[PDB]
Amino acid sequence: NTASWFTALTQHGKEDLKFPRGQGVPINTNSSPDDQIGYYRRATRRIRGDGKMKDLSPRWYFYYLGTGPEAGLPYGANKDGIIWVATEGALNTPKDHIGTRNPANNAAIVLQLPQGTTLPKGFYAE
Repeated sequence: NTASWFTALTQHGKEDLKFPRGQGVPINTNSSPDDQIGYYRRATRRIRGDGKMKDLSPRWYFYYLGTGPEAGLPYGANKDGIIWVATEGALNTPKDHIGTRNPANNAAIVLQLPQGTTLPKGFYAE
């Protein structure tokens, strides 16, 4: 069982997450500037109060390029529930040296965005 290195973003609006070009990569003091490139993947949740199934707010998790459930997708590839972010100067190389997080070893890093970053409407961290 693998996981994202960071906590999720919650979606309250009716559109997909989209960061302006050059923003969206969470801060990680253990990574290099060459690493600040990846994708958010959407995870959906449904529960059952007696109206059968109820759709909860979808969450978005960040994975470095070349890692995670879509490790094989190249940067920019079009797929539902996958959005791409990168900081300027980051290399378009797989980040296999960072990999994914094993929850049995490390807790998730609190997702913090760089200074002056704008989240889309309805999106909130934790």
